Amino acid sequence: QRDVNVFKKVLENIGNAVTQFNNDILAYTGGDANHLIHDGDAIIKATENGLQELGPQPPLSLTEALALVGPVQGVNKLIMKTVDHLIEKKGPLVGGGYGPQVKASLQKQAHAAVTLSELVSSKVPSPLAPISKQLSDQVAQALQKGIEAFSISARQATKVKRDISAFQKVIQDISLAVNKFNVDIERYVGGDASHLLADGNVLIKATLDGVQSLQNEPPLSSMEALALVGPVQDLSNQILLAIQNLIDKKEPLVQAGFGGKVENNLRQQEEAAQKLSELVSTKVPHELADISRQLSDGIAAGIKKGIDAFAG
Amino acid sequence: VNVFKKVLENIGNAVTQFNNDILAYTGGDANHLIHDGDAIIKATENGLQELGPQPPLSLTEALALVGPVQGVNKLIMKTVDHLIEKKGPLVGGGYGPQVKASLQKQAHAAVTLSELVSSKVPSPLAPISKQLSDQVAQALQKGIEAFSISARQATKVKRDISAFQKVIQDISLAVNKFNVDIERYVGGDASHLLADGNVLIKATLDGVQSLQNEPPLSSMEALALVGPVQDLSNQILLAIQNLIDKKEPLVQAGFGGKVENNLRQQEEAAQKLSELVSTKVPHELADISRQLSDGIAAGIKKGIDAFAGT
Ligand code: NI
Ligand code: NI
Repeated sequence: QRDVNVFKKVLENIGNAVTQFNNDILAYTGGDANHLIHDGDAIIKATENGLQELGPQPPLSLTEALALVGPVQGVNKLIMKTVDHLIEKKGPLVGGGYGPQVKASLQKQAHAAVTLSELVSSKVPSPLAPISKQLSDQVAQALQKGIEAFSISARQATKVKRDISAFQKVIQDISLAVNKFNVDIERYVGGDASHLLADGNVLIKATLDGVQSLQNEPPLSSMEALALVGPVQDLSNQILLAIQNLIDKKEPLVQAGFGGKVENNLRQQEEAAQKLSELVSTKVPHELADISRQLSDGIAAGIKKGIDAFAG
Repeated sequence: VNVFKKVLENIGNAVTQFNNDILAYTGGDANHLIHDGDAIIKATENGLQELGPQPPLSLTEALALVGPVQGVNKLIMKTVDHLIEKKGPLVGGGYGPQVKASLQKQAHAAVTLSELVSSKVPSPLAPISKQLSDQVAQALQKGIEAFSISARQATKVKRDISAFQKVIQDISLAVNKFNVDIERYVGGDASHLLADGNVLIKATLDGVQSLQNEPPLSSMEALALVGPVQDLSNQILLAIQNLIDKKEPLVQAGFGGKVENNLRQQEEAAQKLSELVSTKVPHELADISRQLSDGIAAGIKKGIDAFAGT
């Protein structure tokens, strides 16, 4: 009947929102993270809009509830996935400056979601309540796991690691192989073509070697995988994040009384950055100057804030 | 006088747009560039239609119209240069004949325009005008003949891009080293953190020192450190294209069978690799990985078809 097909609709909408959020998260390599926040807000709003429309709905039938089991489960899993994705892209957002906002958003979501769950209990019949409660728990707990991880940073240390060194090496080799003959032919006009053939063979061999190499190597995590695809960006993000972390742990380093030591170090770092960024600005092209500035400036400015925080 | 000036301005704008487009183009779909070129050509043509009926300029009028023409020409030259610089990726994509055609068309139109303009200017300023025209046309040719058939501009293999890589990697290591310790630390002695910071600073300094005497980096040369995955792909495609092009005279020399087998082997290798790669990709990147890999495999296939039994 139509009485059931409104809650269902709401659920679907929520799921869609969640999916959108997930997509956004996936997209976000770094930089401006307003969009993600906006998405989160939208999702929250959508969730809220459920409460307003589900409040006056009647008590469901025994057989009606079981049709509604699948939709909920589907939603919950999706939500969990989204949360996981968000967690995965913790660092860059943090670096950008967007950790408090995100934390807030998650909390808000939890608060809304919890409310929704509470509401839904009284609409379902009382013998399905065990399932429903469990489902709710699965959601809320999951949400918390994100929220908790984005808010205290207790055991949150991002494991420094890179067997990205060997993938990179392989890539380099491949490039060399290509450029090795990609000249040879380009040069070639006629006569014996033995050389070209040899080059091709060599390239093939190289490729084979590369394949062999990446046989036992593990998968690549998306934030970790952007190291090799997006090499400089990752570095930038990880610098920013580091800076943010440092800023965060000012209070209890001032408490331990290292503050002066810290400040000097920060200053030194800033100086180094200035030195490097100047040199860099010399080595860039027509086209890529603007972006180069954009990163460097961000870095320098990021440093500055930290310095301000920890000076004296 | 106004109308001609306006036309010139429009042309300049078009050229600028084209240049911008070229700059943007990392590779992939290159339709847009072609479209831009076409538009530019059209614009140029539209000059002829509006400048034909214009009267003969005065002695004093011509000299005001010297500085704008010059500005235009330089811009055009720059655009051409930029286009040339982004030769390889376009070629790889498959867009080399079209581009060549476009350039030729532009030259033809531009030439016509130049011819037209001679008769509107007075005859004692013709020495300058002709020179200006020549500057353009020659420049255009440099890319146009610049752009088809090959065997002259062979991008030299160059990989000082190593040192930069090393530097960046080092920096990353330094950062990720601190950014772990900091994360860990709750309080107490903070010496360690300070030490880490110092180390990082030192590393940075070293990096700076390193890239002191190293040269500039050319845009396409430079997109190898920022988009390594993509540069490799493009260079591969380009290479394949080149190979395809030089089938005729390798069939003429009669290596064709040898070539074909080699191609097949290469294809096989690609297939092998691309499968493995498909295992190591994540949530989000799979799609792109497919997109490149598929392109590569398909690219190979065409070449194979071309050179099989020939
Ligand atoms: Ni996942
Ligand atoms: Ni230039």
